[PDB]
Amino acid sequence: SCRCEKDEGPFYTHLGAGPNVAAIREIMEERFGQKGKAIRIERVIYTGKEGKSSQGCPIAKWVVRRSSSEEKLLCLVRERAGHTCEAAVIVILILVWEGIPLSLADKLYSELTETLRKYGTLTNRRCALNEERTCACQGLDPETCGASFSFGCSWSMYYNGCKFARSKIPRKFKLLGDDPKEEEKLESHLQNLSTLMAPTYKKLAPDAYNNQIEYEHRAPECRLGLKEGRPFSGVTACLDFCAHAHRDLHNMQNGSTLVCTLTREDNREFGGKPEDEQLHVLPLYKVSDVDEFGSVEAQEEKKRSGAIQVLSSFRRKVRMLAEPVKTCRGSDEVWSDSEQSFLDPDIGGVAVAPTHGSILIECAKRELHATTPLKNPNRNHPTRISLVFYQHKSMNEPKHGLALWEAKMAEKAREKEE
DNA sequence: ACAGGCGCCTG
DNA sequence: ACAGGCGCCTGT
Ligand SMILES: O=C(O)CNC(=O)C(=O)O
Ligand SMILES: [Mn+2]
Ligand SMILES: [Zn+2]
Ligand SMILES: [Zn+2]
Ligand SMILES: [Zn+2]
Repeated sequence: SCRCEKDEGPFYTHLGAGPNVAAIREIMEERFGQKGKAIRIERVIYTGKEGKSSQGCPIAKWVVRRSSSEEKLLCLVRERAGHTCEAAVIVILILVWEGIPLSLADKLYSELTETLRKYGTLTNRRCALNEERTCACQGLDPETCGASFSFGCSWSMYYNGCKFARSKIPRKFKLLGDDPKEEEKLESHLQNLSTLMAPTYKKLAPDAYNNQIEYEHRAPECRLGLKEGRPFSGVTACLDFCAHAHRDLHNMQNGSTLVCTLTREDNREFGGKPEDEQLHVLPLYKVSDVDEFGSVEAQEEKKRSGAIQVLSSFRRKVRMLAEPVKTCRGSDEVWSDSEQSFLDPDIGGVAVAPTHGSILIECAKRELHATTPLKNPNRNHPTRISLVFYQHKSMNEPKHGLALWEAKMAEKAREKEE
């Protein structure tokens, strides 16, 4: 749509686009309803060189941290190299520091932990391990190791639609065994949160939100939420889960992912130093040498203030499995280094530090992203809980696509009698 | 090409 | 507890 594209980064506008960074501020000021220092914009440069440890596990090289209590909205923008059009600068990440009420976040942290640690059924995903399938970033204790728990509806290759095509009364929030009371409590928590987060999605990313509500009245059984405007279809809970570098390839194109962060009780004040902390990382990006307004000194001031933490290399002892985890059916200590990624200035690794009750928005299908491993993961008392709300592709059929499935296999009855 | 996935169903 | 069915698409 311009006469100015390959490895400039993925191109999309449904989070926000404009001719320059100043135009982005006008948009974000109009969306959020405030002006000035409440909105913070950081320029990030796409390099395409993935930051990773010597074992291939997520690392951060720069940490964007909330500057002050006056900073309410954080926006990461990408200036597409060599573009002078009206989409030369696009938005790739939005972070509402004060996303949900803190009493709700305090309450959700303990309830989801206690429910999921006891009755939760673990969902094994590809990003749970590094590429050699031998890391131990989640921890090796099966009772305490970090884990992913997915709920709602999901896309299925066997139906090219919702996985509940053959499910009479599907259990969107299934827990171990058959405990309807406990599943109802978990359902109410995540349904209330989907309901609360929906208007925030619409306010700050209206174009992407509008794309996810297009077929709301055609396939309501594949949507979450209890009020009009239901952009989410599935939700995943991540308890001390180290998501290795990945894209969420099942998500619907031109959509986005909303992540609500809940943190351990030792990491709930602004001016505090927690014992451990999980970060959300964009491995293909470096930070700019300049701030939103084009000042080098403002960027250098943020680095010395801590608003942009410039990390250095590390060498830590980690565990590596003696046998890779099998696709579909002991250990030894090893040094994991990071010096190689820090010696190359163009190797990426821009992270944000999500706070208790914050809400993060990003197009997780297009942008490579990851979460750092915890020093001592423990899903019974996790450092970080992330609730990831998304809508998968081909989720626009009523009743989980039941009518299309039995119509497809009714065609087999016609082919059978031949 | 092609390995491998935020699966659930009947029997 | 199990076996076997239903098969799409993306990064590379
Ligand atoms: O937890 C986060 O911040 C990001 N989570 C994911 O990307 C995921 O679970 O797929
Ligand atoms: Mn993800
Ligand atoms: Zn790992
Ligand atoms: Zn252009
Ligand atoms: Zn469904």
